[PDB]
Amino acid sequence: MATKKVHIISHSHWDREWYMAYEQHHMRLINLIDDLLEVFQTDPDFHSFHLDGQTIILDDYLKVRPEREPEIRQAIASGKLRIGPFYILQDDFLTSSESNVRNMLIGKEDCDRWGASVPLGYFPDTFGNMGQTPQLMLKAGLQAAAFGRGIRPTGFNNQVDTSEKYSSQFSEISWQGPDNSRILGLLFANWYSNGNEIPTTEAEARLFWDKKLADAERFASTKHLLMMNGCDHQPVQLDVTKAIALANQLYPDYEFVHSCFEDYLADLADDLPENLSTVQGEITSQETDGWYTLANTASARIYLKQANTRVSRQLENITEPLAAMAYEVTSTYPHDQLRYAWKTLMQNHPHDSICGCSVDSVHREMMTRFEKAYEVGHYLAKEAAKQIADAIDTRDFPMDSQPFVLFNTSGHSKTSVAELSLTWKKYHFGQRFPKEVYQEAQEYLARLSQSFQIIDTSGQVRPEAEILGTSIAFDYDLPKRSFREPYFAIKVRLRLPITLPAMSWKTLALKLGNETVSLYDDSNQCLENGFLKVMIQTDGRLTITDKQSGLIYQDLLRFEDCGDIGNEYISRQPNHDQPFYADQGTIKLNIISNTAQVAELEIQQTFAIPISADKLLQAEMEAVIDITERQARRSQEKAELTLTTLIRMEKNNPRLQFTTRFDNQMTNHRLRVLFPTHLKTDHHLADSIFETVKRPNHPDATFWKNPSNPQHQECFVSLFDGENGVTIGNYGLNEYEILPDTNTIAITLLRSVGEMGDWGYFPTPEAQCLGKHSLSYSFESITKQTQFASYWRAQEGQVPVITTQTNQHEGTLAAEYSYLTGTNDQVALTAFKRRLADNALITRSYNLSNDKTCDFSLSLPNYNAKVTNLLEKDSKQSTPSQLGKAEILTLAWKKQ
Amino acid sequence: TKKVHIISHSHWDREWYMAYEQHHMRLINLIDDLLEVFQTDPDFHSFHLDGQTIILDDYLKVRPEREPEIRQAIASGKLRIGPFYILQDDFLTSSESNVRNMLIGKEDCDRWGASVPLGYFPDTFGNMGQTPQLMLKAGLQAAAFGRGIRPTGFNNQVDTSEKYSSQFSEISWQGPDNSRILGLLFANWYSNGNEIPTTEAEARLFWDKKLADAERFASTKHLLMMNGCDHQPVQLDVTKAIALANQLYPDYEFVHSCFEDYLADLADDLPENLSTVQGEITSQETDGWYTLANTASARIYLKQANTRVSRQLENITEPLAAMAYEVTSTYPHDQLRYAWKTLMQNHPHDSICGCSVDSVHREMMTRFEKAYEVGHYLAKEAAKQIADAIDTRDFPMDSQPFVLFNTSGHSKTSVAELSLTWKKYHFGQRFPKEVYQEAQEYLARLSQSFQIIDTSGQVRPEAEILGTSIAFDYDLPKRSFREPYFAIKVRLRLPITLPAMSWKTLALKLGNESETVSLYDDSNQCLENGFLKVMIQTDGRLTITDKQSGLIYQDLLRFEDCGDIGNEYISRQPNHDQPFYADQGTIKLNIISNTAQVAELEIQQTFAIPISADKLLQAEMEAVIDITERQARRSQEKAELTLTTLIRMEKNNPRLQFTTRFDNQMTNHRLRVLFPTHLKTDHHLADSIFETVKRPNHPDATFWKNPSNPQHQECFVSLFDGENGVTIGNYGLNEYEILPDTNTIAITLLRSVGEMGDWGYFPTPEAQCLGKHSLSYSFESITKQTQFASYWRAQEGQVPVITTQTNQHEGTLAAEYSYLTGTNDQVALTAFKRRLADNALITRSYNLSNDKTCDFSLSLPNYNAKVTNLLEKDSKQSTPSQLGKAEILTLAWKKQ
Ligand SMILES: O[C@H]1[C@H]2[C@H](O)CCCN2C[C@H]1O
Ligand SMILES: O[C@H]1[C@H]2[C@H](O)CCCN2C[C@H]1O
Ligand SMILES: [Zn+2]
Ligand SMILES: [Zn+2]
Repeated sequence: MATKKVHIISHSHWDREWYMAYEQHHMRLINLIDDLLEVFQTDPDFHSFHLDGQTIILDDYLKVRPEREPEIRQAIASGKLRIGPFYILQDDFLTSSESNVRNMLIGKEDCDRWGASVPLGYFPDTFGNMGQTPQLMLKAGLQAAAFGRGIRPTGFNNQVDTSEKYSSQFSEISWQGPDNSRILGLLFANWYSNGNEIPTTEAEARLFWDKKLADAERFASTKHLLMMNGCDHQPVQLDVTKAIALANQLYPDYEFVHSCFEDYLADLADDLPENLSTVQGEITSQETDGWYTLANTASARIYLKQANTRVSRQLENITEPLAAMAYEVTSTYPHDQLRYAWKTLMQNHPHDSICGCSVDSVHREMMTRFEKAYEVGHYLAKEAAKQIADAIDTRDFPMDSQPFVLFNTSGHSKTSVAELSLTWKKYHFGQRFPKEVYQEAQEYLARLSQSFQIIDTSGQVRPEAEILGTSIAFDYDLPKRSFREPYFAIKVRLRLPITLPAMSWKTLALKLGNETVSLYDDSNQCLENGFLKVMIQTDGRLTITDKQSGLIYQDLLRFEDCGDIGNEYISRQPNHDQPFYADQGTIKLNIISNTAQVAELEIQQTFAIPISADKLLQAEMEAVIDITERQARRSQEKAELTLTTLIRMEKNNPRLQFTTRFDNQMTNHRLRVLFPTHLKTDHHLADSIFETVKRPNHPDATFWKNPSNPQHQECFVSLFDGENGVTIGNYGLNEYEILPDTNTIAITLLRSVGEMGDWGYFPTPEAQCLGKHSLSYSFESITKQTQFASYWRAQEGQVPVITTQTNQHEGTLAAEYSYLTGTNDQVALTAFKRRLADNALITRSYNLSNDKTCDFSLSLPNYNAKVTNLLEKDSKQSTPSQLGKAEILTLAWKKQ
Repeated sequence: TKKVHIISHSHWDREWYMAYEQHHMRLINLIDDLLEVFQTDPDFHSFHLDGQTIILDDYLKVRPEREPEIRQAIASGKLRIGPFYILQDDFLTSSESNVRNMLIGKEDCDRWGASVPLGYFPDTFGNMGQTPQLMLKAGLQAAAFGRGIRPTGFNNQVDTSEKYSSQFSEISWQGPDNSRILGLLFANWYSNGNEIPTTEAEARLFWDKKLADAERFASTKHLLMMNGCDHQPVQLDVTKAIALANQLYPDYEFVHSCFEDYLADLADDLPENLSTVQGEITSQETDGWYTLANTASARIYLKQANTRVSRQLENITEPLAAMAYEVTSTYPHDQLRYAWKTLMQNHPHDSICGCSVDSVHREMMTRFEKAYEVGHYLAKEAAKQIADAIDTRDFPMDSQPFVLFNTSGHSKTSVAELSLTWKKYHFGQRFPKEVYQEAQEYLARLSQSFQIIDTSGQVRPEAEILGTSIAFDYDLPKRSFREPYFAIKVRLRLPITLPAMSWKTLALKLGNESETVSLYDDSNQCLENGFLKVMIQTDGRLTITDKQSGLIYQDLLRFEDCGDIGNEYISRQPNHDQPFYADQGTIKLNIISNTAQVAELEIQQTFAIPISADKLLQAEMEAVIDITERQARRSQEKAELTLTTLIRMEKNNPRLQFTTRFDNQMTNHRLRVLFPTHLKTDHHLADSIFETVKRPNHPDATFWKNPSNPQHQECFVSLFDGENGVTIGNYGLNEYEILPDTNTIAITLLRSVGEMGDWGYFPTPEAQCLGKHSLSYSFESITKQTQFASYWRAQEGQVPVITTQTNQHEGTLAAEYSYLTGTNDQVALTAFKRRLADNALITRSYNLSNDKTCDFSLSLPNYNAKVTNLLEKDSKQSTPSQLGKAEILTLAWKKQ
């Protein structure tokens, strides 16, 4: 008799931490799971509960109630708890590429431990969805994803629009990625609360269902209607069975059933039509007014994004590759510790956490977690490096010298001027008064008449090296098999120009021995190497001439300070807000260093800016006035802000490095650095999750009302006209904007606000980011031939050369070694790790281009590869010789 | 003829000179090595795991799949665990904390299936006088410890004059209640047997000394060789070393042993000839430089935080949940265990002492916040659960009921500071601005005055309405979605006396709108109530007259700033250091409030102090110069420091409250507040662990070389001449000193230093405690008749009145109820909780006097008591009617 099937999926959308401290949310999670296990006993008809796609919920429950593991396990075995397949619900754009994979890796592992998994990608609330979601789902064994933002459902009764890229006829779509992967897209057309708090009395039930059924039927491509029975931190509906029974009694034409996503997916498999509308690539709310995309979360609490970048690089690009190589020597690899580090890092990856859009105490807690994960990574990295160095045959170095090993742990050649600190001698305390040992060390340094030099395996001096100084520093060793050993160390501080092949080490040595145009021209205020001529203008901005293309760019590196009367989600400049520019202040130049190899120049600007917003903003936040209606302005009172930017140019390096430093003592404002390119193109390229995504330089004027168009980036953003362009790299600076009049790249360096935003008034004075800041970003001028290299440089430039010391000894390893070969500028390396099951060396690479294929020729000598999925499960598929556009390739290498 | 017990161990400081995770990873290596050596060397007897069960939790957080292996190793005796959870600082943790360490430790040990029957205090900086009672009433007949007892040979005659010298390495330790335990002194430190050699020449050199070192103090033929040290790796070849020792010494029987076997052998052979040590062991008979007592003022913010969480759990969360159980039949055991483990992760000595590096203490702050929020959530729940079940129908429907709780063990008299929600204007589906405008209109229209009423509808005239406002707030219902609203808030102060562990229900209502002499006289500059006349001098110091005894104290409340060129363990005032005094600067008075019930007055002093230490300090720290040799001095450059002290006097309160506020921007200094008493007495009384310990006002002139004598306190310190005295209360201000020439009580408010100290140079810039501070402390003038009341006042004053609102409803509970009776001034209440096994209500009380017995009449209506030990296990013993001197009594109450 019934022609519709109404699926009721009981769920709770459980943001780990948000408007309250984690523990406040945590204790309410205990109540939820408690109510669930109790209801599973009292009401046998209660079908299942969907645990928000995140396995961390189970961990968080057991941390309080570990003795309830068997009851949890049984509930999962019978299907009453529906778990996974992710560990946390991330922000896509603000976590690293690898982090998006490791969320699935760890989630799957947790699911395997429990014995079940929901086969649905879960992005119910994500502030924009990465373009690579289809490939990431498929290659993690998932055929569908559910999401809530950025697609406007148009009626079935209205004719479709082909001009509108981000509209869909039905609540079900076909999502295609840049690599041509396709998945089922499941859109919460009526939000994930459409079936929240179903009534149990007739009159209320009728009013509820008359609306809800019509709202669902309007968008559904099939007879299966999706009713989501929950909301944010919603307690479980304990009388849902009775509510379903009433619904069935009132609407004989509708089959109301307590359901789960797996069953809903299976019913859609039978009845889904062939005319589903297609969505292409990233979904970032392009076709909206642009005021509620929440993209400004990218610049909320930038210090968080910086910490996240620090730890992500540490785990992905230092610790894992080092431990991956050390395995060849130790036959062991720290899986448990790495899992502990990744879990700790990813507790910062739920969207309200990483987005910086929670309360003050939440973000203070994240900082602790960042520190904890980093320390673990850092311990493991130092261990791996010593293990490798200890196995190197270092006997080409005379007894008078102190060997040390440098590592490039990135996937392309690394050319830099390495900044090093080496221990030359150790003066052990033993049983003596430390002051007397200190005096010995001082006396040694005073007797010293020789100069330090660096030598290679063939006894040749590296004349390019520069010794900066010697000093005495307390230090200590912590042996594996005995007590701590304190000592005063003679330390030699030096810089070393070096080019290290991809995934390589080279051993050199420090010794005593006997013992070119500077990059900066002092009379001309000019930095110049083989690639660039950088003139420092009297106002402090830069005129950069590319010495190979010939193109001149004036007025680069402009600092802009604007009011911000918004919140942690959304930036708003006040009415008739005029920018303050640092170049209009007082400018001082300072040479930090200047040689033929490296020059470091400081540009200091002092300019007065408003100290805060005026007294009106406080009244406007307290009353929860929408940010678009606010009449508050910047205060009339001003204070001097001093910006120092250190410019590092290196001799053989096309990438120009900047570090901008200041003490922020001002509230409700935003600081950006600007690079006007004036390049002739209507699009730009941005570093996204496993892709260089093409975006228009103008937002869509049909829909867009926000004067601003902030966008997300990982390591770089770029403009290219077909022959020439500019790549701006960053480190934890995830918000950029393109200013279309001039094609200016604007990088957000600081955003200070005083409140969370969203549903209420939640004061967050710490969101003002008072205190010292230091932001790193770079400029590179590009041609067709260097475009891709500029991309990997911005990526791998985030990772320092690693250094470790060891003595003269026999070893099984060569002094100079490349772990891999066959690198392509167009192929990025993001993972170099080992697999838990059998210790296979897992690599992951992706095509830096969305347009065209390239040759793939990655090779690890002594190893054979086979293709795996993102979760490191072998597939039958054979190793490709080429990457498809936007292909992500994961490989397991086994020692031959 | 001699038996040498080799106990392998590692002294594992959870976090110290490195970040926790750095130590954590090395712990994984320790346990890995142990499990491995259990498999490869069958002769390896056991390993003593530093007396702390947290080690096992920490290991399993990284390697959870190794739980079976751990359990097997524990079952066979190869791992010796517990009996504590952590190794605390005795003095710097709460009284209850010292019990809970054993409670949780026991629970952990019971779960694992074995326990070492030895209290473990290997490195504690001072041992609490109540150690024997605490050990016996926890099922322990012995404690091991390392500090504060000087062993004199059996060759030298035993000196009766020296309280803290022992003839042997074994003592009888006698508590203030006459409890005796076996004291096991590490006479040669817990490293005496570290790194035993495996070669003949080294072994003989080693054992000739070590055996003679032990034989010199051993009362029996049993020699204690502790095979380990701080963070010592396990000695993998110890079996070999023990076999070599046996081949070399036919006269000696070297065995790989454990503490249990060692104690069992001791019980046989111990002579009745052992020295007795009485009370606390704090290194009273040393030079006084290496007591490490100044750990009490290292990073005072930590101690404040610890106090906040300690009061939250002990005196708010548990007392409310214990009562709420009557209604819900449930009590949050798991949540509380989680709260306590989190809190106690901050209780290892190097943690709470603030003698670690900066990152360790940043992590502690997160842990404090986490523990606090769990407790705070549970308290608000319990209060709500109770209030929701009170019969509140006696109040009119146009009124707003609220319940006030006193959760302390005595009568609480204060002026409660309250903020009540009068009306809720819910957001519903409207724009917040419209709803806000409604709330503003209500207040604009409002013509009546707010009043407080009791059950009989009678107005409380002493209540003062301070003001009304609009504030965003929200409710989080148990069974539905969040509910935002704008609340009309009434801010008011309410004088009230609540009996011990009781509640009272009042109500807020509107109604129609004397004869009051204000507490402060603006002409006299005088604060005056029934108890004290407080004259503020022109220099800002205080002249307080006790209106009862007639005694006058001049020049009270002096602020003294001194140099500190020491470290986190030890304070050192530079050579010829001349203190700067706030009264010698610029003084300002500001009235904050002044009524018949309450007066709040602010004394502001602005004075110039040195901004730092001179440049020589840096050199001295770097070279690791001992603090007693440092020639560093305060800098010549000074800055202005502004202290604001808020004095609060209440009409019926004899205790005068102070809150000193300032922004610390100067380094290497100490700030104290002094109370000169000039009382004729040679001893003082300090709040210690379950005791009011008697201490001399003078350090021991025979031994003491340190110009200072800093001591530890919990909630108060007091001077009494036999008829009159002074009690100074504090909140997290755990360091005090008595200045003997004037009998001045000095409370340390700030101690700022730049390094950790101990075995090397570890810079700790955050130990300078830069930023905003707020320190709370109290003054009471006492007589014989009010002495003990001042102690529980200072204890219970740390705990606020709890407030919770509820609507008009029927209910099982009375509107006004006392949960206990039979309170006595001499009897403190420290625990009011429930017991896991059967939800029996657990009370703990102690005698506030070490001298005299007192009547004990504690009674819980509807309940019957039986005596338990500290760990809540029933004994056959019957409920005493008197408390013995310094007795701690734990009771379990069941409903009748
Ligand atoms: O994550 C929370 C919130 C985001 O912070 C902003 C948009 C709405 N979301 C609902 C909550 O789950
Ligand atoms: O706790 C460490 C340290 C203390 O912090 C101070 C002196 C004794 N040391 C032993 C170590 O374990
Ligand atoms: Zn969310
Ligand atoms: Zn220690």
